[PDB]
Amino acid sequence: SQSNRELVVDFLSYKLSQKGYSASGGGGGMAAVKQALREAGDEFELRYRRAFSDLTSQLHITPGTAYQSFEQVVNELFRDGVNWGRIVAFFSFGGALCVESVDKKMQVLVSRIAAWMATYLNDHLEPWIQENGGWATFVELYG
Ligand SMILES: Cc1c(-c2ccc(N3CCc4cccc(C(=O)Nc5nc6ccccc6s5)c4C3)nc2C(=O)O)cnn1C[C@]12C[C@H]3C[C@H](C[C@H](C3)C1)C2
Repeated sequence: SQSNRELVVDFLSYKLSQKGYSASGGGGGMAAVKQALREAGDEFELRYRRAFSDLTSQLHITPGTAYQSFEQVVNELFRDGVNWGRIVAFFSFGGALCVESVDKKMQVLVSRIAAWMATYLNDHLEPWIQENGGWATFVELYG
């Protein structure tokens, strides 16, 4: 869905701006979802992320990295199944991959990482989200 691609572009633009990097991307039908995801991502990074293994140590993205290597690492998040906190961890992980790409003078990979996140989200997350209340459920549960 296009709305899911808008969530990815919004979250990544927000994370890049937090670190002082230029980005292209808060309105539309997904406005409340974008805001809740942005807040949940900040909350996850501040008090929850440190409790888990750093997934950026298992994935070193270069121009030769295939999407399947990204999927393999992301699959570690959803081992004991899918939940809203693991989805927030997924967005937070992609943001950190984009930040590292810009840090290592590989800004060209930012648009590829956004496409990979949208592919994983639509193929392996569009279905669980649909059957577990949709993004509307994430918004009233978080808010
Ligand atoms: C806190 C959490 C959860 C929750 C979240 C992740 C998770 N796990 C699953 C097993 C696993 C294995 C290996 C690595 C990781 C990982 O995340 N590594 C990462 N590295 C990096 C490096 C850079 C950037 C980002 C990241 S993420 C994880 C994460 N498991 C749970 C779980 O308990 O099932 C559910 N709920 N919540 C709480 C909460 C609280 C508040 C904020 C936010 C959203 C919502 C409202 C739920 C988290």
